[PDB]
Amino acid sequence: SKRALVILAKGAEEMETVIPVDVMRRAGIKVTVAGLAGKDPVQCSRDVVICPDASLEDAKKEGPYDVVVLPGGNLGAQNLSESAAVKEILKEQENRKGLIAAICAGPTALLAHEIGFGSKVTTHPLAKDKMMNGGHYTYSENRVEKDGLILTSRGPGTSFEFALAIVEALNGKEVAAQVKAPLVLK
Repeated sequence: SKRALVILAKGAEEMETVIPVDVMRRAGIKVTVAGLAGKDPVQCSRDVVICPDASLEDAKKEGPYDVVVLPGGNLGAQNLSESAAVKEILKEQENRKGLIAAICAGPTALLAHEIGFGSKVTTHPLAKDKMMNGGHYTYSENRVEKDGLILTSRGPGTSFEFALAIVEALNGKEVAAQVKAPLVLK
């Protein structure tokens, strides 16, 4: 089975966390929800409290992962951006030619850690100016943007598309179609 690391920080957007975790698990991906600050429950941007599967410290020991997923959330992405541990995980994933996926404000952590410079990326419209500071990427308005091993998306309302793009990248178009079928997507 393919494996996914979802890094969960205080202030993460809980929809952008839960939709990818759930959709990936429907696809048969083994997902580890890893708490940035350890194993304790994480208060998300609208106060939903999610209990991680493991601390990031422990989850990094059980890698590598076929995808590292970064949810958004204003404070969540800021916490991801400030973490030396996240920087190392993202640098290693980039070096082993592994997929990195980030949604909404999540891609601004790629900028903070100098990941994937020169990629075509999207973000939430409100995060565009922060992501484009320094001209280190090319911007896209697409709801999901995949440029090689850098996969980005825009908002809670693109989370299903984002998650199914991860599933397609890891498990193929047929598995993604299977998972999509009962979701009643528009």
